[PDB]
Amino acid sequence: INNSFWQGKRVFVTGHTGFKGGWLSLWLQTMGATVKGYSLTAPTVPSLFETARVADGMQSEIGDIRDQNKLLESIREFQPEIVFHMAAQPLVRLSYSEPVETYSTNVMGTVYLLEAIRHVGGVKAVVNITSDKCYDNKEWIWGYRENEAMGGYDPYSNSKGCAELVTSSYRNSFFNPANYGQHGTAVATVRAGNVIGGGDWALDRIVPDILRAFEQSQPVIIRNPHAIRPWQHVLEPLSGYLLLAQKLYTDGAEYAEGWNFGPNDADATPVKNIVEQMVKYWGEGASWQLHYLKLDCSKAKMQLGWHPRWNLNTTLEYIVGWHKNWLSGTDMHEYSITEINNYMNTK
Amino acid sequence: INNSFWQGKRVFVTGHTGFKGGWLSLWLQTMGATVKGYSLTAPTVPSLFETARVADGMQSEIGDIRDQNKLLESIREFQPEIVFHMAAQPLVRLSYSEPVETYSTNVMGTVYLLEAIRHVGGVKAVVNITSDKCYDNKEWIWGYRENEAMGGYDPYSNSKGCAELVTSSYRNSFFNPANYGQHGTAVATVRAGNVIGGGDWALDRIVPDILRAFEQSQPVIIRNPHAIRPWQHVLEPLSGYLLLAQKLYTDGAEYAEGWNFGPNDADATPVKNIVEQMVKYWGEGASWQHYLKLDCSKAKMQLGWHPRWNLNTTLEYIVGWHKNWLSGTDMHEYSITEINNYMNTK
Amino acid sequence: INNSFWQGKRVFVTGHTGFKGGWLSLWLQTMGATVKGYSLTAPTVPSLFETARVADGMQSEIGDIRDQNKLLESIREFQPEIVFHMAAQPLVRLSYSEPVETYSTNVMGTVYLLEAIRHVGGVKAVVNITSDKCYDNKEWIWGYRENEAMGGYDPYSNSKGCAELVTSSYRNSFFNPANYGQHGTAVATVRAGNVIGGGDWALDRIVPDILRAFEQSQPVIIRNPHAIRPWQHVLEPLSGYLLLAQKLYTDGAEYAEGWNFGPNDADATPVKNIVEQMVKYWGEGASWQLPHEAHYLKLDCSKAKMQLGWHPRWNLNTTLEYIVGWHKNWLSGTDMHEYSITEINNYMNTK
Amino acid sequence: INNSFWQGKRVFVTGHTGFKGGWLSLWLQTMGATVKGYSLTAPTVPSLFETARVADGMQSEIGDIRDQNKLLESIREFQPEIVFHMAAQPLVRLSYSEPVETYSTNVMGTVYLLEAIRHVGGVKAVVNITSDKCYDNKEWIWGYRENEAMGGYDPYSNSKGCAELVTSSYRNSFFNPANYGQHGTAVATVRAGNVIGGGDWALDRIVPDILRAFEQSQPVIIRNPHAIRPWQHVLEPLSGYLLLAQKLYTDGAEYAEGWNFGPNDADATPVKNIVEQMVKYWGEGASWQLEAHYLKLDCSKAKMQLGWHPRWNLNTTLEYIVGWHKNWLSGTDMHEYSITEINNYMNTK
Ligand SMILES: NC(=O)c1ccc[n+]([C@@H]2O[C@H](COP(=O)([O-])OP(=O)(O)OC[C@H]3O[C@@H](n4cnc5c(N)ncnc54)[C@H](O)[C@@H]3O)[C@@H](O)[C@H]2O)c1
Ligand SMILES: NC(=O)c1ccc[n+]([C@@H]2O[C@H](COP(=O)([O-])OP(=O)(O)OC[C@H]3O[C@@H](n4cnc5c(N)ncnc54)[C@H](O)[C@@H]3O)[C@@H](O)[C@H]2O)c1
Ligand SMILES: NC(=O)c1ccc[n+]([C@@H]2O[C@H](COP(=O)([O-])OP(=O)(O)OC[C@H]3O[C@@H](n4cnc5c(N)ncnc54)[C@H](O)[C@@H]3O)[C@@H](O)[C@H]2O)c1
Ligand SMILES: NC(=O)c1ccc[n+]([C@@H]2O[C@H](COP(=O)([O-])OP(=O)(O)OC[C@H]3O[C@@H](n4cnc5c(N)ncnc54)[C@H](O)[C@@H]3O)[C@@H](O)[C@H]2O)c1
Repeated sequence: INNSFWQGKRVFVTGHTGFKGGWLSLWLQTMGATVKGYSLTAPTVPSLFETARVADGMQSEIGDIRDQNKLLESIREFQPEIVFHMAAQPLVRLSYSEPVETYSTNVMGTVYLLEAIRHVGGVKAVVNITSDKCYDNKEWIWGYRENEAMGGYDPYSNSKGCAELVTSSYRNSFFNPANYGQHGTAVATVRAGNVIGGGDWALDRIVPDILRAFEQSQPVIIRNPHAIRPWQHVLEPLSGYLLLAQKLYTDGAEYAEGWNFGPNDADATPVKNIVEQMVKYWGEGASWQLHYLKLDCSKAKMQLGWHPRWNLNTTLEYIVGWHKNWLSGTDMHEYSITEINNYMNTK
Repeated sequence: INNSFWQGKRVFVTGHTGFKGGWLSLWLQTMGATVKGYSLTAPTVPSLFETARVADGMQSEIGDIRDQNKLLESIREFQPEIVFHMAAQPLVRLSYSEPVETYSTNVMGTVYLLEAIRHVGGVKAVVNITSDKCYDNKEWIWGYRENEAMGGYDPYSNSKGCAELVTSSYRNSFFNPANYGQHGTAVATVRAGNVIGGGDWALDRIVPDILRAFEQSQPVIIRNPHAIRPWQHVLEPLSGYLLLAQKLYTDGAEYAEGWNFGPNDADATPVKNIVEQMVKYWGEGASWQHYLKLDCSKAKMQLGWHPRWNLNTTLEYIVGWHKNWLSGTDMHEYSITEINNYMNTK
Repeated sequence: INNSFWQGKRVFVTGHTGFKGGWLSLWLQTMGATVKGYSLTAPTVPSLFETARVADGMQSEIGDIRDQNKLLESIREFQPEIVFHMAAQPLVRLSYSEPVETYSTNVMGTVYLLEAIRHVGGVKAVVNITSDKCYDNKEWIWGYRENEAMGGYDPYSNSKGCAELVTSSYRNSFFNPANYGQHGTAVATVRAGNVIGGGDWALDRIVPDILRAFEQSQPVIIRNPHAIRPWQHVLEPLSGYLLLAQKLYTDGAEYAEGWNFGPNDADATPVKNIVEQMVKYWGEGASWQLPHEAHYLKLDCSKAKMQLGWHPRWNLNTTLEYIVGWHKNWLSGTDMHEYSITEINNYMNTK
Repeated sequence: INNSFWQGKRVFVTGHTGFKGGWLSLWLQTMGATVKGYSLTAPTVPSLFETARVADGMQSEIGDIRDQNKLLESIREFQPEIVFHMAAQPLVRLSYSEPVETYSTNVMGTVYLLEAIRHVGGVKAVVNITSDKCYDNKEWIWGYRENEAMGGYDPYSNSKGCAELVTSSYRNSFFNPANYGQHGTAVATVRAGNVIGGGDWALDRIVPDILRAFEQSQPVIIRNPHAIRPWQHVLEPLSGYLLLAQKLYTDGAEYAEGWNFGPNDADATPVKNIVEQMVKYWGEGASWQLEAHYLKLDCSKAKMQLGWHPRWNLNTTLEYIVGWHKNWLSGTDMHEYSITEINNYMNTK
């Protein structure tokens, strides 16, 4: 991550009012980038957006990505050189009760974003965040490789598989490598999941639910204790997104493809483990009661020189620290900035 | 194809004002089905819709499939037991010019249709027409199998790949074969391409262009003489769609998957040959100056489906249909007889 | 198939005393090629080898392909420009009772043949006959494509999958396309199955057994009347082998890969129908008396069609008519050497 | 790995005179197994076989696995319950000049072994060592999964792909999990590569050559400083082989398939760093002079179904390599030293 590269860059971020978007926006701000965000009002209360004062250091616009023209104008007005598309209906459970809204937001929203970029021009790098769930689920023990089939069982997962197809076609049709000397836009998709960190209040997700139980000194009710997942601190995939954006900007079409970001497998553990480790780090008032989808990230490692930095223990520790600070009244804007620095200064 | 099965069935057809939709609607009408169509105004002039008087024997509604509520009510008002979704922005060329409209129409339109079916209830069989182009193109000599990856280069092809994904998720989430005893809806997708026949006036389409030249007693100049495409008369895939619909209705979820329909590879012919045959079929006033394919073993083995007309026969009927159109023949009755001739084959 | 091309070509054929090998040898002879065969004594009595006088118009050597040096010498002595490797333990049933012999014959036999070719030099085209059974069986309704995985359940099928691997490695290591300008050898494998025709006296094979029944005016007993197999007249895949050989010779490494040869699936006919058609072609003295399979092994032959311009010539009915004809002429005492030559001519002249 | 399980077990090991075979034989001996080996004379001088006195505590037979009858009689005489097939022509380079012998040894040798087992009867577990190179090489960045295509460019790699096919057919035809209740034989294949450790004197091998230079106090000349290979101490895959053998014996056909064993990719290190660490570990007298992918395996199956996992990172492994070699040079009893190394491994985590 080259701080000097980000200084002064005009970066447009959809979904800046969310969990991942907030951390990314804060990170970009600390590196001196000129950032503009486009999202609906923060999805939860509390929210990282408000607690870490994400809006104060950037141009923040509230809008629906399904509003094709409003989005077009937002990008035209800003003239970004780099775009991170993170806005989406991210909940599986909810996708079952609101499938239409999930497809319109995740598929058409992506179409409208790419169309805006196509017409506005000048965008050098586009990083479209889809999901680790975009892959046709084979229900096997192996991590998915980027060249495998897109799909998805539930509307959310499937809409992300569709978003991947959309990005592929837009790239081939309007941002083709052979014509890169003309349009100059390098478009890529990034696939990652099981993101955890301080500031995520999407309760239905395990970690946020755990932290809420702990704060109330009430036992957290674990659904599937034996469920194994590849947990990773939110800054891990984000570091990959930033690294990729840099390569897309400076090197070009060579990196305009799909990319997996995830933790080392030897790190993955069952939810039972996560909770137990967290209980220890938290201390008093912490208790509980009662194959797997993963990605092969050899491509990011071999072609981007990417690698995670924090093991699960370090990650869970930072989580407890962040949440306890928030509860204690600490300035979470500065605290979050320091967390980014700690990550950045970890080698 | 049980002529008796279709009698009285309430069939809803999106895209009934188009080429394939018109032939399907006419076919359903001749078999005694109660048909309702939902489409935008016929895409061309002339059109099979008007020339073959498709609307006469059915309920015809003009509406946009992107209008979620209008579609919902149209289906609720009709209470169909069988649905054929054929409405879509079908042009590759146009998709490069209007990518957004292509995705909204082909992807969201399919989403709105399935959502309507989900809420209205009572639908027993759903046949969603996607495209032979829904497959991620490996650009090889082999015909694609139904279990291979979805994708698509251009917005049109890609939107069809997306439509396949959408249908798969809706089926798994809301019309799961495991819960068939509850919802009773068998949902499938059908993949076919290179459809030709009398009554198609889409521009830039090879066959229609050849006829456009003939009717103008002007020589047609071909640009790709060696190009091979698995051409098939429009009634060939439609017969497969009807056969599948019957199976979905009577047998159920066992057939709720994706299905390829296409001609036998041995029937594969280059355009130069196609032009020659057509010139010979037309007569005076006619002159001139790997490839994507599908493996249809599944339709054959599980549906007992199989093509009926070789390319020659198809080209002959194409010329017959068109020359008759120019001659002032009643194309509604002529088209009905064509369907009967097809049904009689074998 | 260019008859002119074969005139004077030195062709070495292993398995010339067998069913497919005999028809191929006879075909090569009629086109003026100088042929030498290397096989064990004909596998059955009667045999096409003896009934059609296969040896009379060629050099016929009896030897085991598992005898590395004897095979090397037989080849070095002959200096062939074209080689067709058809010798193998071809029975699945037997492979269960003699797995070791199956592997030694099909795998090491192929290794010894390729090694001999490597050292003798001068060979321009090598066509190694493996089997339609070389593919890892996915138990599905689709025809296999040449780029799919090799394997095999039983020792025979598996040994053929191994023969494919062996040929691939020998080509990559010693007959690499990148070095064609030096060695000049174009090596390929051909995959085909369900071959039928006059002159096959293998045991427990439906067509031959049907003829044996007709032969003794005994009703032919049928077990699974619904059984389907992509049957093809022996000359169909052989025409493909010859076409490929010519291309390997004249064009080179461009064709040094694996190739599928089979009939059109539209030709797929169950056994009951087959028996019925043969009963009709046979006439007086023919009759017949009585688990289902969801799928049957088949091949996708788009590659041969597109890249070689290959195409089958006879539907099953036509083929069955020729089968019955060949048999009764044999039974009547007809000169089967000349009869078989005419059959080859009829095939070449078809269309 | 259950020491009590191995006590008294009759284990037959082909290739016991080699590098991997010697360590495995020593390991089996320390756990109380009754071991018999069948190999050609040790391939090198020096050899682990002689230096670590591998033959002392076992029945050692010298024979060619291409001698179908001799191998048959060797197995019949011993009546093993567990068999580890490690004998093979393991060199890629040699396979180019001797392809026939490579195929005869690796393919027919495997056929003869399985045929012997088929007829002798009583064998409960068979672990056939093939190679990480049995996979059709796509030349990509991803680790191969057990369900992917067999193949191989060179005769050695290809012969291992063939050995996999042979084992699959023999299992399906004669040791089918469907009638395990009859034959009682659970047959599996194990795929692993880039094995390093004390006692390997194979020629033209990076680690052994580094030690050859160090032992002569001469700089080692490095020609491929950036080359990366999933190096692993010899005891790592062997622990997997032993664990699998136990499961095949006790649980049965459920484990009669192919299995990958390798190090974690996060452990991937280029030869330059390897030479550096080794120079540091050796000390006085050690010195050196100066593609976008590499063949690797996905070992999720071994992890998930066998509960297997690597125990030593590369650094720990290199330290033990240097230690083993320096002790050998110092006149240390390498039989006891090697036994202790096995114990150290068993004690890890
Ligand atoms: N957190 C994870 O574990 C995980 C796993 C896979 C994928 N993702 C993806 O990462 C992105 C960020 O997810 P997150 O965890 O921060 O979720 P989040 O809910 O905290 O953030 C989602 C953002 O999307 C915006 N948004 C949603 N619908 C919108 C619409 N119609 N118009 C405009 N903005 C809209 C929201 O306002 C919000 O800022 C999403 O694309 C999500 O699918 C997250
Ligand atoms: N004809 C072919 O060769 C071929 C090949 C592949 C796929 N298809 C598919 O078959 C179907 C029929 O194609 P066709 O050749 O008859 O084309 P067509 O253009 O003649 O018919 C298209 C129909 O779609 C309807 N439609 C389009 N957009 C609509 C919208 N927004 N709202 C409502 N109705 C709308 C039109 O009114 C028309 O009736 C399409 O789904 C097409 O993608 C056809
Ligand atoms: N006929 C089919 O339907 C079919 C299907 C797949 C593959 N094949 C393959 O085609 C080839 C020809 O089969 P076929 O039907 O003519 O069978 P066949 O039994 O009539 O001919 C086999 C030939 O192999 C020779 N042979 C066998 N073992 C030998 C050995 N050790 N040394 C030397 N020669 C030996 C025999 O002498 C004989 O000439 C074989 O490779 C067979 O596996 C045939
Ligand atoms: N060491 C590695 O990195 C690696 C990588 C892949 C595969 N392997 C496989 O692991 C096994 C052990 O290899 P290794 O490193 O110990 O090699 P090695 O050369 O040290 O041992 C090979 C053993 O094979 C025996 N052998 C060879 N040919 C024989 C024959 N014809 N008859 C009887 N015995 C014969 C030798 O006598 C020796 O004991 C082999 O199967 C090899 O292919 C090793």
